Amino acid sequence: HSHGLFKKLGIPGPTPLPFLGNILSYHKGFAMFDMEMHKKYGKVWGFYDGQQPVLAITDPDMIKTVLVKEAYSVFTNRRPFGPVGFMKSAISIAEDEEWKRLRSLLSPTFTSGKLKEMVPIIAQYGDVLVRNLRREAETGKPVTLKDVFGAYSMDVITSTSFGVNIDSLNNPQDPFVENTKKLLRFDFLDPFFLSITVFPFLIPILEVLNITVFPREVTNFLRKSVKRMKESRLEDHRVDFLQLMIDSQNSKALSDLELVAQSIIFIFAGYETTSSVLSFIMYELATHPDVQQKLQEEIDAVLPNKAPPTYDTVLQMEYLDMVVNETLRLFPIAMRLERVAKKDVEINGMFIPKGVVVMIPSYALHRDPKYWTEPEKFLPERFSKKNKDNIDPYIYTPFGSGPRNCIGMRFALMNMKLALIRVLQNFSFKPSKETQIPLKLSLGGLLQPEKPVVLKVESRD
Amino acid sequence: HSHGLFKKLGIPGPTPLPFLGNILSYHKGFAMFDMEMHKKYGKVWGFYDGQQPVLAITDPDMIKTVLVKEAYSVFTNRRPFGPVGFMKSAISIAEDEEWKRLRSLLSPTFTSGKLKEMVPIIAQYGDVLVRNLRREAETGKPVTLKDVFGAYSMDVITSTSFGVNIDSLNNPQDPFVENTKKLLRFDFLDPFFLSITVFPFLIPILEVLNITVFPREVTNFLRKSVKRMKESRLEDHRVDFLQLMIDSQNSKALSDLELVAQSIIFIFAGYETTSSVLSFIMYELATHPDVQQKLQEEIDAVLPNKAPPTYDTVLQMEYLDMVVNETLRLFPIAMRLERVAKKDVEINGMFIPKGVVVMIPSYALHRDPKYWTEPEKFLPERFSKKNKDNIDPYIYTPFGSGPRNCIGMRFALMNMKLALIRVLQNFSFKPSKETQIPLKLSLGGLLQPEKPVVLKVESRD
Ligand code: HEM
Ligand code: HEM
Ligand SMILES: CC(C)C[C@H]1C(=O)N2CCC[C@H]2[C@]2(O)O[C@](NC(=O)[C@@H]3C=C4c5cccc6[nH]c(Br)c(c56)C[C@H]4N(C)C3)(C(C)C)C(=O)N12
Ligand SMILES: CC(C)C[C@H]1C(=O)N2CCC[C@H]2[C@]2(O)O[C@](NC(=O)[C@@H]3C=C4c5cccc6[nH]c(Br)c(c56)C[C@H]4N(C)C3)(C(C)C)C(=O)N12
Repeated sequence: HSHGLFKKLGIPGPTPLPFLGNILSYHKGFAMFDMEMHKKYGKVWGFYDGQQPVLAITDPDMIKTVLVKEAYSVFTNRRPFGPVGFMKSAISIAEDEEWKRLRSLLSPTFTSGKLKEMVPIIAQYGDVLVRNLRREAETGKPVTLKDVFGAYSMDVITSTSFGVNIDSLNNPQDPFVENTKKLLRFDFLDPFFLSITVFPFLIPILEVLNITVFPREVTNFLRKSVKRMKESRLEDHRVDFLQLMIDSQNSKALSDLELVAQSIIFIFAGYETTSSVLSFIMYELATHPDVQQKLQEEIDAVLPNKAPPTYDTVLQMEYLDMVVNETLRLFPIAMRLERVAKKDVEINGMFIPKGVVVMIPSYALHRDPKYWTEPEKFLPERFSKKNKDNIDPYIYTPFGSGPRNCIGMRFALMNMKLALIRVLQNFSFKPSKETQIPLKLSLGGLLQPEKPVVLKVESRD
Repeated sequence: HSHGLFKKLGIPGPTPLPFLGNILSYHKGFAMFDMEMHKKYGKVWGFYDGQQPVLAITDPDMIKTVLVKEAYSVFTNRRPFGPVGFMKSAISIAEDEEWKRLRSLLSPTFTSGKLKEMVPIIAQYGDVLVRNLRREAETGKPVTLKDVFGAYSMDVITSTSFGVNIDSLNNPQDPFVENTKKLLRFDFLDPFFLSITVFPFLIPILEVLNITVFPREVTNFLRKSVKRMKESRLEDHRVDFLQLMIDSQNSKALSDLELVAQSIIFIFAGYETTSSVLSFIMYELATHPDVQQKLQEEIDAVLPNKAPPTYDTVLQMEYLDMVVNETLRLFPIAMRLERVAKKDVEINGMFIPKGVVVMIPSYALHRDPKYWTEPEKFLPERFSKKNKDNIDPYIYTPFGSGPRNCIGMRFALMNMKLALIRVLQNFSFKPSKETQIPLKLSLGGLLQPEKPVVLKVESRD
């Protein structure tokens, strides 16, 4: 009955099927689906994830109304996502007043003073990463980036969050390593999540039985592990997220269960994200020696003879920033952004009923010919001081936008840049024979390459 | 995963869809679906009602193996049908040893001695039907057959079962009339039954909450009504099903709840069936004056000057029997017959795994060009002594076949014939302007005409 909504409002889209709505259209993944629909329906289309109506918008003004203008009043929350348990209190899952409160309590965590203080910790692991990478370089076997960057992502996360200093790559069997690395982003296209989309009525049944998409084993270890590194350990001032969160309950307020839910979500949100992007960047660099050479030239020029990177020097590297940005354009890992209309609204011309998920298809927008010349091409120059004025911040949205944008944006940029600097100071990266060209994306619900990125690593003396 | 079954066995059929299986193919009803599939897959095809695999067979030998040969050992039961409650003990729904026991206890009910004893009761209402029909005839407004035959069906059922003598047509507000006539055959194509097919896992949930497809209001009235006409009434020897059922517990055995479940199922099975067929017969007769004239000539010849029909005279009317049979050929109301394989089996060449519903598509078989010359044509002669040897009893199956065939077959034939005799002794039937020609069947899950049959009635003096 909800399947006549877009018909009633006179909005075009793919004709839904009883029960399934439009989900069979996901056979080629989210990105493709969004590309095809944009191409054939233009600026706005409507579709159904089961019985849930989703309105895709592509108009920059419209997008700002949703993400910025009407955030607090109408578009405050993401779609509710499944059986969730105690993780319901995680910032990214929280709603309305719960969210606003957690956002407030957690903002001061990601400030530049706190961030500049985090530099010497996250640098210590630029060194470890080099060390590991060279061990593969002088033995000379084509490297798997996700493995080495994955290892790197975790090391910085553990240490910056809790202070659990561990070489995850060489310690694969470490109890903290086994738990955390299980925490991977959800494929909303897998069988179980498709079942939840078609039968959302089953969610409360799952919630009552303490079933939750976050593996109970993982969340338990940490649940009572954080308990040790507060009461058994830190009960006596260190530089990490946990402290910044401990002292914050020490004046609002923050319960014990909430605090762990945030610690978990910083990993789940932070871990695969940082390493997928760092892996995509290297791919482009390896397939574009000119851009790599030039980046290495900017790095040696700024930090001569392998000087260590600092907060101020990172911000000073223009081409570095251009390369990170162009990569995010091609591979914005979120693919889509989403808000639910709490109430009925009329955004710039069109009426949107309560409960409709309004979706911004970031990937299709990033690769749109009507905003981007040769948008399949990797062209850092797009982002140079001269060109980067012709870039709409609501067409280009790798970190979302508005009050509910990526909270860890600054931290993530900084982290990746530091990783990239140390690595490029010591090594060059070249295509192996197993390297797939062009790169192919997983037809799954995740923006990742269909085969893992394998690259040849060579020292620079 | 069950959707690769027919692929694995190398059996052809329509490719199923995730979850839905093949149910969208029912958009034109059961009969059409079965016709199309036969035409395009030949002798055997496989399809999925949701996740339930159904094997259609059309080979007469094969059909006899299922319906007759392997009934007791392998093909004992129909598919389980939904939330059912106390009606689980109704003969037509019962399984294995429960069924075999009820079949036994109820066989002696439908014998010809009992049946010949039922004649004077069921005749009393041939008279009532004439009386009502004439009231419409001399006022001269085109009659709706279902209404008058419906009324007739019930009158004979109530009286033959319980002894509740009521002119249902002129007593539409009678408390026994309002209850019973709500009891109509299930449309397995309506929304609720489609939901149960796609989510059969919900059935036990429904059963626990005492939800049941037989309306609780209806089943309750009778439940405690039968209680009155046993203890308050018959506790003191009459000719009816109830008695035949009362004395049978008076020697195996029969519980109180069972007895009512059978009383209900004789109505639900008997009521719409008798009147749908009686309505289809009149349609053919009205659209074929030659056949009507001839039938009336056989009736006057056997029962001169309006003599009342008897058991022996009914059996004596060949053309009558030919007309009833030809109509059932065109409109076998069951459309399909079904058995579930209790275990794995290998019927004459092909292997059939446990749980597969094996289905005989009676309607398509009745209208098959390879067994029937001009099978769309209404040609009683098909069934004359000379031709009726060329008729396979497993191609032609209006009352099913084997140990689980229609238990009320003899009673139903007799009842319809008596109705037809009295009616044709007094009246002729002619097409109105609202009469649709040719007749169109409901695209629903029931074999009924898309518009109700309206015919002009005229006295014969
Ligand atoms: C390349 C790396 C990263 C990318 C591309 C990324 C991207 C995004 C995007 C697109 C959103 C959606 C915001 C919206 O709805 O508009 C988001 C939200 C979020 N990100 Fe990130 N992110 C990254 C790294 C991180 C890290 C390292 C953290 C934690 C330290 C983090 C924590 C979050 C949180 C908590 C939210 C939800 C904020 C809220 O709803 O209140 N992210 N991110
Ligand atoms: C024109 C009228 C009727 C037709 C065409 C008809 C047809 C059928 C058919 C095709 C079956 C399926 C048997 C099988 O699976 O092979 C059946 C079963 C049955 N019929 Fe009828 N029927 C009619 C009237 C009646 C009446 C009047 C009664 C009750 C007095 C009745 C009671 C039953 C019962 C109880 C079964 C199930 C037997 C069992 O499973 O043990 N039917 N009928
Ligand atoms: C999933 C939550 C718990 C994690 C949170 C987070 O903390 N992240 C930070 C970096 C990445 C980001 C996140 O994973 O990615 C985010 N979003 C998602 O993962 C979106 C959420 C979806 C979803 C949730 C529940 C039921 C569903 N049925 C279907 Br079909 C989908 C779906 C599609 C799916 N879309 C397209 C992606 C944003 C960037 C938009 C998100 O909210 N993330
Ligand atoms: C339904 C039961 C309780 C009544 C019993 C009966 O007592 N009848 C006597 C005369 C008619 C006959 C009956 O109604 O008709 C019978 N059969 C049916 O009504 C069949 C049963 C079906 C069914 C049951 C449960 C779930 C389902 N999902 C789907 Br898709 C279907 C379905 C299709 C449907 N088919 C094709 C018809 C026979 C003649 C075959 C039957 O068993 N009847």
